Amino acid sequence: TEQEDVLAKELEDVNKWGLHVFRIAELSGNRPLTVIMHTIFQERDLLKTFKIPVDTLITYLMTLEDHYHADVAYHNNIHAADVVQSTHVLLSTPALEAVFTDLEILAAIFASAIHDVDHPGVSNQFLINTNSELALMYNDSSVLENHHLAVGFKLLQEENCDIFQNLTKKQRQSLRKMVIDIVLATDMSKHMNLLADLKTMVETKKVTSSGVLLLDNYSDRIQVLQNMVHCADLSNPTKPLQLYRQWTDRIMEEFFRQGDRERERGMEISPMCDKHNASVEKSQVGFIDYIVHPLWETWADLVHPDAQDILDTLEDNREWYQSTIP
Amino acid sequence: TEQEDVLAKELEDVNKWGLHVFRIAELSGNRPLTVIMHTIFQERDLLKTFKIPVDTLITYLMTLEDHYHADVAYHNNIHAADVVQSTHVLLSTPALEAVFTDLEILAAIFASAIHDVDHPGVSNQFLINTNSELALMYNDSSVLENHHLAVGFKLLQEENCDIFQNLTKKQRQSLRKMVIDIVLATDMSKHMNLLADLKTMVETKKVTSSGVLLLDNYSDRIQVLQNMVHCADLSNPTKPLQLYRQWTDRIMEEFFRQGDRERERGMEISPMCDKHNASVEKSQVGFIDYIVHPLWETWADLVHPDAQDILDTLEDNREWYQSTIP
Ligand SMILES: CCc1oc2ccccc2c1C(=O)c1cc(Br)c(O)c(Br)c1
Ligand SMILES: CCc1oc2ccccc2c1C(=O)c1cc(Br)c(O)c(Br)c1
Ligand SMILES: [Mg+2]
Ligand SMILES: [Mg+2]
Ligand SMILES: [Zn+2]
Ligand SMILES: [Zn+2]
Repeated sequence: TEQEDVLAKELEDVNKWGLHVFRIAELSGNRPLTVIMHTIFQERDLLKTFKIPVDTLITYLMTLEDHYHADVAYHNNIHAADVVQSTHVLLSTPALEAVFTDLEILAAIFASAIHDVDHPGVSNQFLINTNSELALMYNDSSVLENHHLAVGFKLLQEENCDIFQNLTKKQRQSLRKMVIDIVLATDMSKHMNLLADLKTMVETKKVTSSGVLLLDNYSDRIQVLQNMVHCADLSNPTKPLQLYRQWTDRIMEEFFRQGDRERERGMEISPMCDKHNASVEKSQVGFIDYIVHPLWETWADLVHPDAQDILDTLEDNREWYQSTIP
Repeated sequence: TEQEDVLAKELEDVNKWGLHVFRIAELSGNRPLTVIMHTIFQERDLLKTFKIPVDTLITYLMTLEDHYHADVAYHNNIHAADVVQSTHVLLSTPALEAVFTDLEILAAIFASAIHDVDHPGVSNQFLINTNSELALMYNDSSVLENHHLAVGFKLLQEENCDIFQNLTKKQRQSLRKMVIDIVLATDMSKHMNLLADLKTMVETKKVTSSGVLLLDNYSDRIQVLQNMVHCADLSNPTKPLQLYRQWTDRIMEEFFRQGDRERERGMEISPMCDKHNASVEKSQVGFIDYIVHPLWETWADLVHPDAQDILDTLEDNREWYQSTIP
């Protein structure tokens, strides 16, 4: 039973950027989402604040984890655990201390946990172009993200899975709306608009006397939580390289498998999905330069200087992937 | 068998506001959606422009009509026909003569036919507040309208129902996007924004010297079609009084039935849904004053003055309903 002692020792880094999430996945018996969510809920005293029975929390978490696909290389329960833990660290940043309520914290962590549930390993555009049942259900609009939300909420109805059973009716209504707004913002088709609003908030930033962010309306509060979970979703290149490279190996396997399906169907191969003509290194550099660095540099400005070490690791990782090209 | 010749002479005025849809409904064996769509398809020469096997048109329209509930007093197949024919007439507006292409004409017409399919007779807010499966599926966002679209498209996958089988893949993709954008605009939560975009467009109206409208970008074009089918959706108070009064008796039955369900479940009663405290007549005047007339007067200005007759009839029916108030 000393393996549980090793897992508990690793869980002490749950407040740290760069958690060994793949080792925790191994040490916990492929339950990184459950043990990391449980650990975070204890750390933030969320089981007592919202009167969540321990058995119900574990039962939902194991059920939610179950509905991530173990046979998809990237969008699986490890990624969900990683986004959960990354959002947890971002919530603890000094520029946001006491800024969000316990319900908003609960919503952002819950949203992170469910944000990719039941992901089949193919993109929205693939599901649209192949006339999938999901794209038909959701009228080609945020197809996956609507599905993730629907599954995440529906699993609360399985027996002893309603972790929100002791929230008031107004608490559940408020949380549900916030979770929906947050997970829908993980659709990359919303990235440019989400970042434009984040830049506007940085340019017009307001700070209280305590030194923390001033967010006095739902629109600004939910936009920060949306971008926070979005940043955590796109946090792989900001992590220590040995973690970043495994995430890159995993997403490229998922892309190549999609491209092979686009080839078996006589379709145009999606960018970076043709394993016969893809540059993994050049795609990561372009992903950082055009998407990840603009986002994280903007977030770093919002919480300046709390995120400087994360931004430094991103720029180091970009310099490294660049060096592998020549 | 004398009804078919009776059914024939009513359809002759399919190009006129005030079609005897209820007579057409009864004269057709409760199949007004089928016979009104077909008559309009022949009038606008749509079966030849898009190569649609007329037998496939009938098989889908009957399948589509069957998925409208027979036990709902308003949101059924008769409403679906009336919106179709009203949209058809708004398309023949002189200031909009050939402004929209053939595919954009087919888009607004097909969208009208499916825009309320499988409606359960209760509102989005009822479905949301009762934790319905529909609201769970669609994350409380345009619940009914997303469903209408999903059903209307799903039925095309039935035997000999793909009425768009001979459209090019680009035509089908363009038709799908416009149908979605149009039916989603029938959600009343989008009314004010839709009206506002109609307000700003009026202030920036650019026309010929024969007066007709000039729409260049897709955004301006789709907004006109959205506000058009929305205008047809809310065209009851602009019809002849005998038609308007029948639609009012039906929608108030549907409202009262929802309010009774809101009571036997113990929830707050939606406005105008409490039969023990409803003023049907006052509700109609207020519905015209705050929703129907501001929409149709903004529409009239954009089409100055081809909608003066519709605007006059609406003001007449508003005056009559007001007179019914003691
Ligand atoms: C669309 C542009 C883009 O190009 C890449 C190349 C490598 C890795 C990620 C990306 C990427 C993303 O923004 C992205 C974001 C999310 Br969220 C995903 O779930 C996936 Br999949 C991809
Ligand atoms: C929300 C205010 C309102 O009050 C009314 C009173 C009588 C009739 C219609 C309405 C009405 C609508 O806007 C409306 C619009 C559509 Br579309 C419907 O499918 C239904 Br149902 C109602
Ligand atoms: Mg996702
Ligand atoms: Mg409707
Ligand atoms: Zn993700
Ligand atoms: Zn309608």
